[PDB]
Parts: sequence; C-alpha cells; structure tokens
Amino acid sequence: PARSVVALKTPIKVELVAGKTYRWCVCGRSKKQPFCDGSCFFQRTGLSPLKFKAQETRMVALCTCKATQRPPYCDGTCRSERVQKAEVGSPL
Ligand code: FES
Ligand code: FES
Repeated sequence: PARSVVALKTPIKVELVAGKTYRWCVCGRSKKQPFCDGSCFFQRTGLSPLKFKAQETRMVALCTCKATQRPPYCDGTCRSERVQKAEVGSPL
C-alpha cells in the first residue's frame, strides 16, 4: 500500500460512546482527523481504516501522527523528536 503520512503532531481528544463503531484513520490523509473520511479509498492508497467499537463511554486521545505502537490510541510516540521534527503530510 501507500506509505502513511503524519497528519498532525498532537493527538485529538474524543468522547467515545459505548456501543458506537468508529473508523480510525490509519493513512494520515483524512481531512476529518482522527477518523476516516474515505481519502484512503478515493486516492487508492491500498490502506483502510481501523474499525473499532467503543466498549465504554470515556474521553480518549486518538493518534494523528499515525506512528503510535498501540493504535488507534496515542501512546506518546508523537512526543519523540522524530515526530515533532516531521513535516505534516510527509511519511515519518
Ligand atoms: S482516510 Fe485515512 S484510513 Fe480512511
Ligand atoms: S498522536 Fe500519534 S502517538 Fe500521540
């Protein structure tokens, strides 16, 4: 598939709703971060979003740099110098 790209360099906090299905953007191209807007498909990247169903209602931080080791969640990899020096829209 295409390489993923860094969409942003800070996570987005979202209130997840128990029982609701979400589609995390894995490719970095969505203009509705942190979730998929179909860009993965329209641009024929070969990538597709990480579908997940929230088990509890709570605030979470979803990854926008797309380099987390625990997708879909922010694990602080964005805090590395590698990500903070990256250019948005480019691969890490
Ligand atoms: S827009 Fe990125 S995974 Fe769909
Ligand atoms: S935004 Fe990607 S690890 Fe924090």
